[PDB]
Amino acid sequence: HSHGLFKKLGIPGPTPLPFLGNILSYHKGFCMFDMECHKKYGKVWGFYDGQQPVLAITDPDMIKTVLVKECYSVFTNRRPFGPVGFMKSAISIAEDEEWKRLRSLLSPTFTSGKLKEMVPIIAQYGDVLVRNLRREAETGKPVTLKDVFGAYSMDVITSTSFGVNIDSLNNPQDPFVENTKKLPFFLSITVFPFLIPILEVLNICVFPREVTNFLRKSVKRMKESRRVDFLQLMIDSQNSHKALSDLELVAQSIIFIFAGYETTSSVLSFIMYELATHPDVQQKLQEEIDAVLPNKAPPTYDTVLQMEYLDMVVNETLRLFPIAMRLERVCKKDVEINGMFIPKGVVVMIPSYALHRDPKYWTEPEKFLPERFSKKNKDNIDPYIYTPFGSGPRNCIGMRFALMNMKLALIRVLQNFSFKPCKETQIPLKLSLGGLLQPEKPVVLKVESR
Amino acid sequence: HSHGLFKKLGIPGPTPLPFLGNILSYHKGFCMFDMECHKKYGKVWGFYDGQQPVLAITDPDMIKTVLVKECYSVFTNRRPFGPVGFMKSAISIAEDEEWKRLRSLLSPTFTSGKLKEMVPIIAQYGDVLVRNLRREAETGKPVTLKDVFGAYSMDVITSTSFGVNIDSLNNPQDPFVENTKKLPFFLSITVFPFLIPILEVLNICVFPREVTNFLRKSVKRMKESRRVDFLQLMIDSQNSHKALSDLELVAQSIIFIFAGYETTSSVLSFIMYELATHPDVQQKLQEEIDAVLPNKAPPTYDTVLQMEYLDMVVNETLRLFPIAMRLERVCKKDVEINGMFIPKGVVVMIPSYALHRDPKYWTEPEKFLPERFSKKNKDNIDPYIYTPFGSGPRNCIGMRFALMNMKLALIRVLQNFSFKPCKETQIPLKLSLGGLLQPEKPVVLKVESR
Ligand code: HEM
Ligand code: HEM
Ligand SMILES: CC(C)(C)OC(=O)N[C@@H](CS[C@@H](Cc1ccccc1)C(=O)NCCCc1cccnc1)Cc1ccccc1
Ligand SMILES: CC(C)(C)OC(=O)N[C@@H](CS[C@@H](Cc1ccccc1)C(=O)NCCCc1cccnc1)Cc1ccccc1
Repeated sequence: HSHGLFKKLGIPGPTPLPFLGNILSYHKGFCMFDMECHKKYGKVWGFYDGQQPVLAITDPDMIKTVLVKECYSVFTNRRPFGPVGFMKSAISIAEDEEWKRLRSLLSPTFTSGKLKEMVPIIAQYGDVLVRNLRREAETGKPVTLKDVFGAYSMDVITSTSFGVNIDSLNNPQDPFVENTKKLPFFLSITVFPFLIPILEVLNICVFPREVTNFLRKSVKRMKESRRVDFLQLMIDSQNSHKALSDLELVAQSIIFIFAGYETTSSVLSFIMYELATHPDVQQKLQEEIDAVLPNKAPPTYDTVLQMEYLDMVVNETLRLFPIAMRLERVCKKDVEINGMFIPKGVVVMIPSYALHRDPKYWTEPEKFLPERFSKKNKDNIDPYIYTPFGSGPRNCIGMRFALMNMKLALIRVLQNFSFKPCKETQIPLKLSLGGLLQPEKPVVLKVESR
Repeated sequence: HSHGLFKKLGIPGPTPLPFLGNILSYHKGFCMFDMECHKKYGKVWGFYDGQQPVLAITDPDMIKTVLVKECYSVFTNRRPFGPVGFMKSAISIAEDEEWKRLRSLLSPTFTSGKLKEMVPIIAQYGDVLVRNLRREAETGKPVTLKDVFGAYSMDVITSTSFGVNIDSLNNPQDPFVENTKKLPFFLSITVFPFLIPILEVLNICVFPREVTNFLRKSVKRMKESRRVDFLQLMIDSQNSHKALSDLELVAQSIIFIFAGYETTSSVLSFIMYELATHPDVQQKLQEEIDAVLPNKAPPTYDTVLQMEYLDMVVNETLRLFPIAMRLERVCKKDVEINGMFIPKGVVVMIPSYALHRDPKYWTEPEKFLPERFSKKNKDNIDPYIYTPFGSGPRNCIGMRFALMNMKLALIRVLQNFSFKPCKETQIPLKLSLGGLLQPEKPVVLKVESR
């Protein structure tokens, strides 16, 4: 019963168990599962998330066909998941013409011109991050990066998307911060996908109605009271053609809070762990920042893009830690791409974590070597093997904003502080075996003032 | 032979002559021909440009279906014309997926953010226009508007699209101005459409190879030597997906020189004729400009959009003089829209001039009444009866730039000069019976200094 698909197609893979499929192999998580399957089976393999067949591909030509060439026609939507409730209008969750409509209505929001207008706002809380770090640096005590970076990442969101100016580390009782931090169920949905329609008619949603109703009623207070923020850029858009609905506008805001707060703060903790365990990379980066920005000059939009070694450090960290881990597209038609037939309903998956650490494409893939992305070596990197933001029409729409936000934080922090490991700094860093790419133990480092 | 199409469909219209069709009725031009056909036949009618059937529509619901609803699927391209040569890659001439590709690659070029960056450049030559007008104002002599406005409109193009700073009125020998002013055949093509492929294989083009080869070799001098100009915004775009080709990039530049130089200068001459023949409209506009910009303050992007009466004067002039005169779409499939069958190959036409002067939609349509577009009355205007920039996915892509350019010129001119008619001022203004909406005799007015 649906477990003989890859058997008939002649595709290798682990033998699935009834009902469960291959989900028991997730005990070490999927990044360790994708690496093992990439070795035992080769270029392609197939497993089952319960009854859902998943076809993994690693050929760069075939990846380009799925992500770019046959996107609008075949591989348009991602794996369906629920219950979402009213959040079906989210751009990352929307499907077919509904997504292509929202992707068009939100594309001008992420241009370089709008991002350059957001830099003064993002740089404002970079100084707040330094002041909070200095209070932890002048008092000798190891700092938890996920708490000090999460406070910064939240500060950027509340202003760049709603204009609410809060010091999350010093103002927790503000209704916005208290609700945006709210903010076993999912492995059950993986094995019980026939219970998603039950939770939808029961009005259960993966987001608590506490936060959504607050954000829905907080946005209408901001909309009816009213710039440079994502909210105003979406209000001006509603003034495919059919304009952004009121409910759709709030659904996109919540998606921007999830990614911006948790991706930006988690990658910064990964970067600072690599910079602390490699003092040579941190010193060379601090020398480039001081050369471009002397006398601790404030970073601007142009000065950030001028730093090449900073971009090399960010790109190398995203290679070791691609937080998305996997890229997925649902096959909607019986299509044959690159001489391989893919039936309808099969979930095509790209193991980004496994491809980023593949020794056949990277020399010493486990080492932190920023020289891979130097201007002399960046050309020999396949853009479909290294996909930290995906690829194609449905790649990360906030790639430029996320890169600009993290670099503005790293510049202002490395201008004032040098980071060194502690005795309790878990070296080497072990990744969590859950559903999010995060360190097992939180990263703790010693912050010293320059 | 192809002259019995509207006869079979039951569509009224003038009886066509063999070979010629109804082109002999163009002796008074098409705007007088569209008005007469709108009266004798009613809401729809059909005539023949030689052997080419042309179906005219005036119903606002059916116009929306052609221009917006059934654009990408049916009414996508305009009437084919030649010989164009390498200019087939022009966005206004491109067809089907080629146009939709160029429309996407050039859409971010015309955003409000890029236009706001062009205002300091456009406002620079507004002062040049005042200095040249003052030299003609201090010496009492009637000024020809088409020569003083054409000098300004050319000055805006050479800078906003290539960065070349020239005073066209004072520097005619510059290779750019001398070539951009270079810059019976077409009625023959209308009756002889089977000679277009002959001129294409003979390498004859509607543009002289003198200018095109110069512009093609002048752009490559500018490209290989290198901001804020249309050229750089297109160079950054090439750095549908498949990037702007080198030849395609030059073809779009020539199209921008045609529209920007000749539309902007011709509408300004129409506006100043209406302001001179209506001193009350000119005084009220000069009072609004002085109220927003006291002490002859320079106009900015925000201060231009703040002037409502200035927008009312511009919109009313474009009603009396829609320079495009007609909107045309080629019917590519046998489609039935709004209960009317339209065969394949028929040219659907929207008589913008006739609709703008239709007494059934406008009270006293021949009078210059800017109060029609007031904020209290602008709501009762159908956006598919008043189409000075077209409508739908293939409307005027430079609408915002053209409106901002003309208003910046009117503000800086009306800040320093008051315009009064002369004895040789042809009142009332008679339109030319040619192919371009221009006054028969050039508009001459008296310029006095404030
Ligand atoms: C280090 C930071 C980030 C990384 C590495 C990252 C990575 C990714 C990846 C891999 C995808 C899927 C691409 C694909 O399926 O081909 C994605 C999608 C997306 N990302 Fe990000 N992201 C980051 C931060 C952000 C931020 C700050 C935003 C702010 C709005 C954002 C908004 C989105 C959206 C809306 C989508 C879905 C787009 C669509 O489905 O059309 N991401 N991101
Ligand atoms: C008073 C000034 C102008 C007026 C009234 C005007 C009007 C129009 C109209 C009526 C159309 C056809 C719309 C349709 O077929 O539905 C058009 C097309 C177009 N206009 Fe303008 N125009 C003006 C100036 C400009 C300027 C300054 C540019 C600068 C680039 C420009 C670029 C274009 C282009 C590229 C197209 C064709 C777009 C396409 O085919 O996709 N126009 N214009
Ligand atoms: C672990 C498990 C697979 C059981 O579960 C999920 O991880 N489930 C997701 C569902 S679909 C998601 C789209 C998306 C998927 C994968 C990677 C990026 C994006 C979505 O809709 N938004 C995500 C927010 C935007 C973002 C995040 C990270 C990087 N770039 C952008 C995740 C999800 C769903 C709903 C709300 C938040 C997160
Ligand atoms: C009088 C007659 C019909 C025999 O002839 C033409 O009038 N022929 C045109 C051909 S198609 C044109 C697209 C277009 C058509 C009509 C109105 C606007 C645009 C084109 O391609 N570009 C035009 C330049 C952009 C522009 C102009 C005016 C207003 N807004 C934008 C005109 C033409 C062709 C080639 C080069 C220049 C002009």
